[PDB]
Amino acid sequence: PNKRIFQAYGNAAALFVQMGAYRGGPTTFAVVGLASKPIHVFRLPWYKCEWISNNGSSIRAKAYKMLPDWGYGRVYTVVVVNCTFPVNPNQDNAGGRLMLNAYYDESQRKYEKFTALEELPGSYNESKFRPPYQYEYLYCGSSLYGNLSASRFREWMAYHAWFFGPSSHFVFHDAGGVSPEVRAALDPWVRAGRATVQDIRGQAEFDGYYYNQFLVVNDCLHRYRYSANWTFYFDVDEYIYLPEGNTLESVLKDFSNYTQFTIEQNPMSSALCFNDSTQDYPRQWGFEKLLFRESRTGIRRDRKYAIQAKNAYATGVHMSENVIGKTLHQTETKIRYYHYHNSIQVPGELCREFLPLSAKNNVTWYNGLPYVYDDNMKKLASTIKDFERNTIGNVQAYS
Amino acid sequence: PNKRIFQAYGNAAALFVQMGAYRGGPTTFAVVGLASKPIHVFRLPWYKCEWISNNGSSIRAKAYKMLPDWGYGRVYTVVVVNCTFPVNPNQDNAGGRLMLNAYYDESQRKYEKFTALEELPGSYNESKFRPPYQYEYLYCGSSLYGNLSASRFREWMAYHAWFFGPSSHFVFHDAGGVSPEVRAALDPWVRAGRATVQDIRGQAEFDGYYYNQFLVVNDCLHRYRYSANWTFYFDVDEYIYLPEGNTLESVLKDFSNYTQFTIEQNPMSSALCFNDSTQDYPRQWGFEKLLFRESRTGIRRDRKYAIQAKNAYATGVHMSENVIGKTLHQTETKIRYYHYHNSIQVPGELCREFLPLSAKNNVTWYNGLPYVYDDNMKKLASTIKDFERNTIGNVQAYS
Ligand SMILES: *[C@@H]1O[C@H](CO)[C@@H](O[C@@H]2O[C@H](CO)[C@@H](O[C@@H]3O[C@H](CO[C@H]4O[C@H](CO)[C@@H](O)[C@H](O)[C@@H]4O)[C@@H](O)[C@H](O[C@H]4O[C@H](CO)[C@@H](O)[C@H](O)[C@@H]4O[C@H]4O[C@H](CO)[C@@H](O)[C@H](O)[C@@H]4O[C@H]4O[C@H](CO)[C@@H](O)[C@H](O)[C@@H]4O)[C@@H]3O)[C@H](O)[C@H]2NC(C)=O)[C@H](O)[C@H]1NC(C)=O
Ligand SMILES: *[C@@H]1O[C@H](CO)[C@@H](O[C@@H]2O[C@H](CO)[C@@H](O[C@@H]3O[C@H](CO[C@H]4O[C@H](CO)[C@@H](O)[C@H](O)[C@@H]4O)[C@@H](O)[C@H](O[C@H]4O[C@H](CO)[C@@H](O)[C@H](O)[C@@H]4O[C@H]4O[C@H](CO)[C@@H](O)[C@H](O)[C@@H]4O[C@H]4O[C@H](CO)[C@@H](O)[C@H](O)[C@@H]4O)[C@@H]3O)[C@H](O)[C@H]2NC(C)=O)[C@H](O)[C@H]1NC(C)=O
Ligand SMILES: *[C@@H]1O[C@H](CO)[C@@H](O[C@@H]2O[C@H](CO)[C@@H](O)[C@H](O)[C@H]2NC(C)=O)[C@H](O)[C@H]1NC(C)=O
Ligand SMILES: *[C@@H]1O[C@H](CO)[C@@H](O)[C@H](O)[C@H]1NC(C)=O
Ligand SMILES: *[C@@H]1O[C@H](CO)[C@@H](O)[C@H](O)[C@H]1NC(C)=O
Ligand SMILES: *[C@@H]1O[C@H](CO)[C@@H](O)[C@H](O)[C@H]1NC(C)=O
Ligand SMILES: *[C@@H]1O[C@H](CO)[C@@H](O)[C@H](O)[C@H]1NC(C)=O
Ligand SMILES: *[C@@H]1O[C@H](CO)[C@@H](O)[C@H](O)[C@H]1NC(C)=O
Ligand SMILES: *[C@@H]1O[C@H](CO)[C@@H](O)[C@H](O)[C@H]1NC(C)=O
Ligand SMILES: [Mn+2]
Ligand SMILES: [Mn+2]
Repeated sequence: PNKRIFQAYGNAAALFVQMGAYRGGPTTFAVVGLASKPIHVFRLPWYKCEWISNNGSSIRAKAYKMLPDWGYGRVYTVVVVNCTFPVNPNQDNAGGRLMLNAYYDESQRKYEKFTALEELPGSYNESKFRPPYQYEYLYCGSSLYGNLSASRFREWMAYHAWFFGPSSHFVFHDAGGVSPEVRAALDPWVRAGRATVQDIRGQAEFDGYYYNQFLVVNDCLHRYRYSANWTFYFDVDEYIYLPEGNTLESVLKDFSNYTQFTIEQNPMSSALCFNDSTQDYPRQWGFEKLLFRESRTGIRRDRKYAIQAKNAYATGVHMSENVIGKTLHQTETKIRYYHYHNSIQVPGELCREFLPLSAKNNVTWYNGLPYVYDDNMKKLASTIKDFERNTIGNVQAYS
Repeated sequence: PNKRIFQAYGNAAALFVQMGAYRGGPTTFAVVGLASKPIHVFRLPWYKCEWISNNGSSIRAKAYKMLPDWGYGRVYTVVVVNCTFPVNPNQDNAGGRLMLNAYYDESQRKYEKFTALEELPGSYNESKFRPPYQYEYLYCGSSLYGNLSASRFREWMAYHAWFFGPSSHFVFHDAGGVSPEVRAALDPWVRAGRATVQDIRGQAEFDGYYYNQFLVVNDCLHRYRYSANWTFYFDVDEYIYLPEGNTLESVLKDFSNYTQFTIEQNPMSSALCFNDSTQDYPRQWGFEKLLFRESRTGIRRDRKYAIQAKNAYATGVHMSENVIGKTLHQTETKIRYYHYHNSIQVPGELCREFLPLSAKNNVTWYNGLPYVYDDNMKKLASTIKDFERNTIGNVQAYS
């Protein structure tokens, strides 16, 4: 009769979207994902962790979350959910399953209870929670999307496989940017077991509902938490450099006590080149031809960083506020990165202007900004192209 | 394998929660309900409307929403969706249904389509949108919650059936506040066809997630759009008064060219009576005993209002911001309402602090505020108590 029903439709925001769950220790696990944040009502607790072994019983875990993203301006906010136990709930190894009880608020009493990961009988090995690990170094790619130049990927990979050396791996996160031509440029390296391309294209369901680059670096953290002593975070338009008088290990022992440290930026124009009738720029590598560096006395610029994934719990895109140990922001003239800005989505020849010969010595001004000469990367170009041969061969060898 | 699964559970916000849907004219409809307000994402449209005729032919309307509440500070926001067609979509009276689409954002990828109302064959009556209407006056009560005094419903109901005359109807909204004691006080007026009690007790599922009173007033505005010439919004601790020399018709004809007019408040103390042994307080009505109006001047206080719902599109709790035609605020000279504030929950006797007869003529102080003797309402007590007896019989005594 006058009985007013209320009819709810749709799911404007789910409570928790689980992308990955990873064991991050004998006692502590991880669930990286997305959280809708509440409005005007609590959420104590946000989550709860269990472990249901095949023995039937169950133990409770201490559950605390972090918001290593902004935390406003998106429907969801990236959440890292920490489940630490007093005892390893499965070195019994009779099987087990990680639960997660996710609560809307403190007043209503229905919830969501699901499985985050499962461990089958006889699938555990502590020996890889301790040295040795797979690699010394592991590169964490961004969420790849857009129209991306395969030539940059070939050049970036050849360079950084040489930089990080033989015991390094590169992880990439295809969210649509890994075109067939990009693939063909990763193809040599994944054949060699040096690169991994995860398909995160199912992400299109939440595109715009959370911070895409935060979620990727939180998962790459725990999916490969013990895979390498160091885990680097930067983009394929960034190239790690070292002013001369530095080995990668000679800069690593000096930083051996710091679990995370920043890298300062060499912002390079992606258009400035030299006017030269004899330089055949269409067959020069990107960093070999863009020789002009935004060279300004101390203006705060973007960072990247590395981190001992063993000793962290969440991170951001420029550094971590979720670690144990101290950070080293003082790594300026000791390790750098070259950042060719807006070069990867550029279709065609990067050399889109031509400076006079004089620019090599004098400070030239472009787009209201000044630039200088910097052939530090140019100098390394023939070492790389030669290392490319001895590692994967020609790229007219795919490989 | 490394193909990642974005797996989502729970629902922390429906995209739309329908409370009601009504025809507001030969060509126009309104859906009243709750909406989940977006974040960062473009949402345009929020909605669109179609009419699907019984024989399969469709016709979409132009749809626009209105947000009568504040539009921030809650998981949900009150929304009135207006659908207007280029023709009566059920002209031939063959029947059909009003369909509504709710969008999550602009990618317009996923969407929610659902039936808002249905009109059975032959059911469309064009004379219900032409005078005469069912009542002259219609009252829209607020959302009733808490422990309410049945004795006040008796008194308020008696007064206002008298005040509005026979050609008026009263709509109450039961959100848990209508107790069995309150039901019996309303019962003779329900049996007399003068009062309706709607059961809105479902809104407690979403309680704390939107603005409760903003939902009731819009729904009542549209469910009764053409039931009456004037719709009055006020609470049952509030009594419309004509500073006399003014019949209600005479007042309303002076305002007939205005789509809505507001009404200023006489604040009355709910804890304050004569110290008098000749008076028999437990058997006198509230407005008969509480004779002291707060007398501070130039104090802006909440207002109430009346409205010609036929010329209004959405409303609020103190007036509408969505009408055609003008609005009148200088009504102090001929219509007011007495507000017995914090009088409706009070269990037991309202007379709780007593004053000498020197308060009839001086200015009384209590709790920092001043008060003056006002007997306009008490003068009408014996007239109401009669009127009650003549209209609903011998209600029994003692409040
Ligand atoms: C969820 O949250 C919980 C809690 O919030 C997380 O659990 C915590 O995780 C922490 C990091 O994983 C962990 O802290 C580490 O514990 C290690 C093991 O501890 C055992 O040994 C130490 C003695 O070393 C005992 O005191 C302890 O009781 C245990 O028996 C430690 O080894 C770690 O110490 C190192 O890091 C700290 C912090 O920077 C340094 O101050 C310290 O000096 C150690 O530094 C060495 O290692 C770092 C890099 O790891 C180097 O930078 C440094 O130069 C040192 O390197 C030398 O030493 C190593 C040997 O470690 C040697 O091999 C190398 O060659 C060098 O010579 C660290 O303290 C918490 O205990 C743990 N708490 C709980 C309750 O679980 C959980 O992880 C979260 N989950 C997720 C998924 O994130
Ligand atoms: C969804 O939204 C849409 C819009 O976004 C809503 O649609 C709009 O709804 C409006 C409200 O009804 C409507 O406006 C009214 O239209 C009435 C019908 O107009 C038709 O006849 C006239 C001929 O004069 C044509 O010009 C017109 O185009 C149509 O053919 C009008 O009659 C209404 O006018 C009255 O109100 C306005 C505004 O106050 C006055 O300016 C005007 O003078 C009229 O005033 C008389 O009536 C009011 C009370 O209604 C009195 O206050 C006033 O004193 C006058 O009273 C004398 O006259 C009346 C006869 O009208 C008589 O009974 C009385 O005794 C007095 O002698 C008004 O303008 C929009 O046209 C309409 N637009 C569209 C595009 O749809 C829709 O409702 C929404 N739906 C929902 C569900 O919310
Ligand atoms: C609502 O107001 C309308 C408009 O004034 C009333 O209808 C008018 O009534 C008078 C007197 O009975 C007639 O002379 C007019 O011709 C009517 N107008 C129209 C357009 O028909 C109506 O009486 C009021 N509604 C109710 C229920 O009383
Ligand atoms: C890539 O190019 C296509 C067509 O040229 C365009 O539609 C698309 O928006 C581009 N993507 C980006 C990220 O610019
Ligand atoms: C570059 O040099 C060529 C010939 O050497 C000349 O025609 C041209 O004007 C110079 N400048 C630019 C911007 O091409
Ligand atoms: C190494 O780091 C620890 C913090 O984990 C700090 O207490 C200690 O002083 C550091 N040692 C040196 C030599 O900097
Ligand atoms: C009604 O009374 C009960 C106890 O008598 C109390 O718990 C509740 O809060 C009261 N309601 C209101 C609205 O105060
Ligand atoms: C009211 O009057 C009575 C007797 O007239 C007196 O005893 C009492 O103190 C007065 N005040 C109150 C609050 O009852
Ligand atoms: C009546 O209302 C209309 C607005 O709808 C206004 O234009 C007109 O001036 C008003 N008439 C009087 C006499 O106030
Ligand atoms: Mn960049
Ligand atoms: Mn009140």
